[PDB]
Order: sequence, then structure tokens, then C-alpha cells
Amino acid sequence: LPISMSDEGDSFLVKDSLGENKIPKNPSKVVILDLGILDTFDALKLNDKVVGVPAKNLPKYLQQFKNKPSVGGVQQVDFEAINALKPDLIIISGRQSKFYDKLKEIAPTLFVGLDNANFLSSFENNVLSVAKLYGLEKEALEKISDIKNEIEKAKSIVDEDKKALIILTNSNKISAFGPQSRFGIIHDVLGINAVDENIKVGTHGKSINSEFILEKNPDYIFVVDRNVILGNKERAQGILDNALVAKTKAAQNKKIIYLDPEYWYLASGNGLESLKTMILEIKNAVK
Ligand SMILES: O=C(N[C@@H](COC(=O)[C@H](CO)NC(=O)c1cccc(O)c1O)C(=O)O)c1cccc(O)c1O
Ligand SMILES: [Fe+3]
Repeated sequence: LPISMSDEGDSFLVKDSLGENKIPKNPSKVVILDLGILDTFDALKLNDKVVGVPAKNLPKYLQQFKNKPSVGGVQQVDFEAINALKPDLIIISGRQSKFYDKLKEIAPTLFVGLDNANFLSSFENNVLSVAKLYGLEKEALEKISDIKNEIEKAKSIVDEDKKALIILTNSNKISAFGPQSRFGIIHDVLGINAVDENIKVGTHGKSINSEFILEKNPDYIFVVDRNVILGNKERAQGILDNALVAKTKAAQNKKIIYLDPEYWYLASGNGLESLKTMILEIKNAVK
């Protein structure tokens, strides 16, 4: 699972859950397909090292990278463009793991996946491994610390008697997510209790309907609207505008929280600034 590195000493020998690579120190031509780790490059002052980004899925908080060469999207990866750039490192997360062999023929390929069962330790390991490549451990540790302090401030205000349900909307369908899922940080790190701790985890979640939401009667509903990312016309607010949901504590107290999908769905959890924004977004919704 974790990334491990030995100094060798114009490069590191690096092992991660997908394989092994010789990575040069201070790489100067990096193609990044994980949006969180791209934000981390910004935070570490490594902008000039980046030579390709998935411009098709570039969110509002990463527009300083809008003039970098495009390598397509996080799903629609453009291999010819990657190859034409002649990168010295490619950095990927779980969306691209199915392209690993093809990517690794072009250049050493680092996997920075987030472990849903161990979010914080994977986050730390991803960030510190990237910073090791550049001799920036001290800086990265200080910014990791600030994240921990933000986490403690958020936890401080959580009402231990209330419960939340996490849902994803897509076209007209609703699915639910719980602890240890792709959104589990809400329960697992920030301390917010779940209406159902036993939701089977899966990439796009457990299928449910409004009767189920009413039955659980959450105090907070956290909504990730995938429609926004795919450019469908439907919106979670429409799907949830019905009599079953309306009866819930969440609806009555206006605690149906539409989380920014450019952070939560595109999944920029590896970012030293973007993870802080997510933590703030939760905190401010429940304080
Ligand atoms: O519509 C998309 N993908 C297809 C096909 O998706 C996949 O290849 C698989 C599911 O078949 N998805 C992933 O592997 C995946 C992995 C991590 C996080 C994800 O959101 C994922 O979708 C689908 O859901 O049918 C899509 C477009 C942009 C961003 C996404 O996250 C998407 O899921
Ligand atoms: Fe997806």
C-alpha cells in the first residue's frame, strides 16, 4: 500500500502499490493526472516543474495551471500528448490505474492513491513522498501540521448526537456512501456520526431512494451532485424536492448540504490547500 523510497542518490528507487520505478531527483517535466497532488505542487512552489495537466477536468481553484499543455481528462487520458511532451515523471491516482502499463512505457509512473480505510496516513505519505523528490520535507511537514490543526478545529464543533447521510446523485439516481468510502472523511476523520455505519462501499455507491432517506431521517444530508461534472441538466435539488425528503430533520433545518463536486467528486484530497478547503466546507456546514 504505502509508497517507500531509497536514496540512490541522483534518483530514488520508489515502490508503491502498482509497482517500482527509478525516479530522478528534482524532476523538471512532470505530467500530473491527480488533481489533489497538482494542488500540492502549487503549495510547495513547484509550479514550474509541471508540463502537463488534465485540462478537460481543471477546476476553478486550479486555474493557475490553465496554460499548461493538456493531457486530456482524468478518465479520457491523451497518451499521444503525454508521449509528445517527453516527461520525466507521470503521477496518477486510482482513475488511471487501468492505464498504468501504457503510461509506464513513456516514463516512470508514481501512484498516489488515497486509501479509503486510512485516509490521513495515505494523504501524508503521498504528500511527503512528492516533497522528498525535491528536498522539501520541512515545508511539507509544516503544511501537514496546519491541516491537522484544521481537522481538530472542525471536530471540536461536531454535535455528537446528530447523524449524517452522504449521497451521490447521478441523472435521476441516488446512491449512498458511508464510513471508509470515497467520501468517508466526513465520518472517519471529522467525527460526524453516520445514520448507517454498514453501507457497503463501492465506487459509485449503494443504490437507494427517498423512502430510505426518510427512514434514516438524518440530521444532515451531504450531497455530491455528479450531474454538475458530467454536464447533465438534472440537479440534486430537483431530485430531492419531494415529500419524503421534505419530512426529514435535514430538510426542515436546512441542512441539506451541496458539497462542491470539483473537490469531492474530482477528489482533490491529496492537496495541501484543497483538502483544507474541504475540511472548512464541512465545518461551516455543521457549526
Ligand atoms: O462517467 C464516468 N465514468 C464512467 C466509467 O468509469 C470508470 O471507468 C470506472 C467505473 O466503471 N470508474 C473509476 O474507475 C473511478 C475510480 C475512482 C474514482 C471514480 O470516480 C471513478 O469513476 C462511468 O461511471 O460509467 C466518469 C467521468 C469523469 C470522472 C469520473 O469519475 C467518472 O466516473
Ligand atoms: Fe467516477
